[PDB]
Amino acid sequence: SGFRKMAFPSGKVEGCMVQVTCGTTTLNGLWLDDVVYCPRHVICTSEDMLNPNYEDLLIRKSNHNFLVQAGNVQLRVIGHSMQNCVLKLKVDTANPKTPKYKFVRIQPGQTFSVLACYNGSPSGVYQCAMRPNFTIKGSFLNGSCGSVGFNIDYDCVSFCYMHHMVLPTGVHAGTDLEGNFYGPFVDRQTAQAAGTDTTITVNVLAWLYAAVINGDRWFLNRFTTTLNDFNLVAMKYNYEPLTQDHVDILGPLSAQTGIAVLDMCASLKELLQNGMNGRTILGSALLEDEFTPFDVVRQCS
Amino acid sequence: SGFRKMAFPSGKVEGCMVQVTCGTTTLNGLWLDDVVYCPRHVICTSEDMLNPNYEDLLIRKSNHNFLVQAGNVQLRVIGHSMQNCVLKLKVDTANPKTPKYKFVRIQPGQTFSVLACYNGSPSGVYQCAMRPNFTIKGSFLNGSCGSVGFNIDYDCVSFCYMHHMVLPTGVHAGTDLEGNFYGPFVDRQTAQAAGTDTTITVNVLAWLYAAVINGDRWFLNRFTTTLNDFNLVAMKYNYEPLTQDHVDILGPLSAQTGIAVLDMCASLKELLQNGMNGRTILGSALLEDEFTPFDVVRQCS
Ligand SMILES: CC(C)(C)[C@H](NC(=O)C(F)(F)F)C(=O)N1C[C@H]2[C@@H]([C@H]1C(=O)N[C@H](C=N)C[C@@H]1CCNC1=O)C2(C)C
Ligand SMILES: CC(C)(C)[C@H](NC(=O)C(F)(F)F)C(=O)N1C[C@H]2[C@@H]([C@H]1C(=O)N[C@H](C=N)C[C@@H]1CCNC1=O)C2(C)C
Repeated sequence: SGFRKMAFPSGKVEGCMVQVTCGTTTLNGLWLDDVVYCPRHVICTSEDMLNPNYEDLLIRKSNHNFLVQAGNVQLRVIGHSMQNCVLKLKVDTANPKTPKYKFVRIQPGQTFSVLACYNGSPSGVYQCAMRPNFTIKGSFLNGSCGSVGFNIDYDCVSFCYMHHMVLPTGVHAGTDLEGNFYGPFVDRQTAQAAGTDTTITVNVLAWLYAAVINGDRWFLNRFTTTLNDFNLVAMKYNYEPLTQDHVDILGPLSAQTGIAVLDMCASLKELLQNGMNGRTILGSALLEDEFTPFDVVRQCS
Repeated sequence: SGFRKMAFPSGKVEGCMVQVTCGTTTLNGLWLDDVVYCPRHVICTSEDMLNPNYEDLLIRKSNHNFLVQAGNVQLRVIGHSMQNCVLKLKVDTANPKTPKYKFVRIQPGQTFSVLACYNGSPSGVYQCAMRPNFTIKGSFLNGSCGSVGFNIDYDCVSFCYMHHMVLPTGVHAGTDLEGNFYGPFVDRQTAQAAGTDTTITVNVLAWLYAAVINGDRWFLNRFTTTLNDFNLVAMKYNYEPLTQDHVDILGPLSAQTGIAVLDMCASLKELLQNGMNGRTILGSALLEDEFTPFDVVRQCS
């Protein structure tokens, strides 16, 4: 009953958050087994950000130039390397709170929980989504670098994101846990374009399905639409084109509500062209696109 | 950078979640020290909900009629009592994961994080607020009874809420950790009125202050307003009347943005009478009222 944008329980991730201090720069790290992961720009000063040569910058750094603080217990650094944009600091002591984990590169449109670490410690948790421009609309202040995005399958944590930078628009960019940036972004202080931020169409349909389950039906229309004609009005409104795969993913919601996928797309076409006229759907006046169909299925059962 | 409705890290609360099974009814409990707290309606069947005499119902129950499951370790019940609407089950083993905690009755308008326990285990976390009608707009399915609301001050957990029922409107009602319901609600299956759900005015002003800090200023107007004249247009739009205390709480945001409180109320008056004209503030077309001024201060520093 009721629909909320809830995140996974961050208990398994809080036990892996550490502080990495290189010189005067500090940020958060991920302590899994005997390796600490953090953005490689921790080794840069206020000047190096404009044009950093991370290879030349890391060469002048040694193992002892890294302060890894886990609450109060310091970790001895026995090795370091650079995998793309992530810094892998091998420590002596393995984390006893290491959960079952794996690394995964998340596709645009998929959601994940973010443990935002303000003021040098786990401070908040929220649910967000990977936008088509490979940016996220989150909440990151100074000291939030190293904040990780993750998903939890029963007992396994799927770490997928690590925050690095904020675009001049205010949106955020980051990498996966193997160092590769999501999008055409590079860890360097310079004006970078994000690109057109289209709307995840399959997530919007999943949110409309969640509205029917929760009682809101005013938007249910008396029309239908084909797949190509819906995509015609989709490109005009900066919506991603719907594919037959997206129809298959929305399978369980169509069978649970008795509303076919193409009928739901027909309704969505009317909301784009006519607006909501001030009305609300699930307490919002905007088509929400931060709910994957798997998130709706999880919460509605 | 960026504004999100983030919740506190639920790591300290997950270690206190247990399953309480009385007969065929199961729900979640709060294992603090050697006491387990849960809604007292766990002892009711499907029929007792219509007209329960909890005293007569609890008399026919003994210590062994309560299955307290903490993951896999069962807890031996050595005592039980009824404090208003909460069931205090004294167990033999004290919870080793018991954090520094205390109980607090939250005032309407204040926010707190909720660890929603779907399917018999901690499943999600979200931030919500106590509405003026003492209800909350959350996400609670069957088996969510026993889900707790809490706030975290550095190391101390302030447990303030426990979910019990859902109103026929879909909104949720609950009690504090001493058993007293928030509002005129009673644990009994019968049509109960929630009352007029006014808008927390001080929270809306705090959200507008957060919009100025984040760059959105289109709503900043060129007028001012007194306190009594703003309350005149406040009652018309189902907004709570602003008091001089509310002005004092908004102190830090006015001194940080250089915008006086009465000037911010002047802007808010224009949004109520003219709407947003389809525009957005912090990515929303509705005046958000689930951010206390302390939440904005926490996230904007
Ligand atoms: C806009 C800015 C000029 C700051 C820059 N932006 C671009 O370079 C862009 F234009 F490409 F975005 C940027 O983000 N950084 C500068 C530099 C990293 C990152 C950075 O130091 N960030 C802060 C470090 N703790 C955390 C931020 C600050 C506020 N809130 C946060 O979370 C790197 C790209 C290597
Ligand atoms: C609407 C209903 C008739 C169900 C009733 N409502 C009213 O009695 C009211 F009209 F007062 F609201 C109600 O909530 N309950 C019946 C009964 C308790 C509660 C209840 O058994 N709840 C479920 C138990 N696990 C969890 C719910 C179900 C869906 N999602 C949830 O979270 C008590 C008031 C003692």
